[PDB]
Amino acid sequence: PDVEALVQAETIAVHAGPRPYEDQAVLGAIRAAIKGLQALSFRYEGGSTPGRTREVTPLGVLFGRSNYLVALEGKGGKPRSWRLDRMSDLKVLDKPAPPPQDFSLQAFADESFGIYHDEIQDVVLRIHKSRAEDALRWRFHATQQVTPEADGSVLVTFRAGGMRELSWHLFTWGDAVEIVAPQVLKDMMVQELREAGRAHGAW
Amino acid sequence: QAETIAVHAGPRPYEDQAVLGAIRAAIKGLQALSFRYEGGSTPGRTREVTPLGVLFGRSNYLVALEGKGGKPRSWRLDRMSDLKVLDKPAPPPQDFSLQAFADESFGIYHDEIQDVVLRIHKSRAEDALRWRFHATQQVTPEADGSVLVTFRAGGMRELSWHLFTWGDAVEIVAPQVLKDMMVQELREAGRAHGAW
Repeated sequence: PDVEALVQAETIAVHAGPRPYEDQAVLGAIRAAIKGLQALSFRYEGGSTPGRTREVTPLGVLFGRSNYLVALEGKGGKPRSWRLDRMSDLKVLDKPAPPPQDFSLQAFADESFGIYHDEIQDVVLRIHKSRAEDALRWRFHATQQVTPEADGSVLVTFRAGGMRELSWHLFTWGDAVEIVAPQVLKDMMVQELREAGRAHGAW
Repeated sequence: QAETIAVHAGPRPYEDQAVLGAIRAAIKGLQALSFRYEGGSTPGRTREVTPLGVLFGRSNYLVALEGKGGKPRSWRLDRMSDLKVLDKPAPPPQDFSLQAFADESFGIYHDEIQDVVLRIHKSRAEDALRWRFHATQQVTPEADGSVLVTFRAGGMRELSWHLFTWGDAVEIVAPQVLKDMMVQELREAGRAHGAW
């Protein structure tokens, strides 16, 4: 697999700065369930039925600042991401739960910057010349294409879901990023900026 | 494929997979690691270290110590090259913790250490209780259901970026430098994106 995932799974790498409290016992239960080809049950403090017990076929773990279990809930259910920081009362069931042989975990991981895989967006950004070199060493997405423009800017294009999380990241680029598309990313960014600007007394 | 781990999509630095592989092999084998280090005091010099772990973030770092009795410190992955796993013993210090290093003073950040005081609105208080802002943090319920979060840390720039992810649910009580930074970044990004 990706070495970036490997070193985090092995606790050789940590994400600096604020992040969820996460219990290594939860990861151990998931790994044991996957290794044994067994079903996994847990209490999920999220979604419509908070505190309810869910039984899933676990498929893998997505590693990042927050970690996610990818799993199918019930025959006919789709691959879905569950945040590890909302999972408790893990039980490795004494029941076989074979995964599909077509599913690509790393393909699934790249569909979205967030929890939901609903609408993939065609994202187009323009990074101003002052940050252009940084942009050339920056991994926005696995699918990205970077194009130098005539004035020293770089265009960055990629396809992904998860616009809220992406707009949080774009804040870190300051005034050096222009959002070219999609409109929903512009509107999300502007609404978040107005909310936070009012709250902090920026204007 | 039998793939059971993956990296969540998230914008992040380019990272040389070979470099992480060499660091991981050195750490698992309890072996020393050598590399050319760009910049710093002796640019381009070959350094030999006891490797300890990796930090992901705004930039990626090796955590490692140099020389007998050396103190753990950070090295930028993007200034490292010519990695070699050596056949010398390099066990970690008996008291070393990667997560503690991640939170320790001047481990990666260079600004002044601040007393951070935040108030988080009731609508996100449950989330704040399950959130690890810093190892030194204390969270205190207020009578109106909000929570107070206090901690002592550097890295105000990175912290202000993270606070943007809490929206209108976080009030910065202190330090003033964090307030000012937050406001300046909001005004700049707001003007750039057309929000005011």
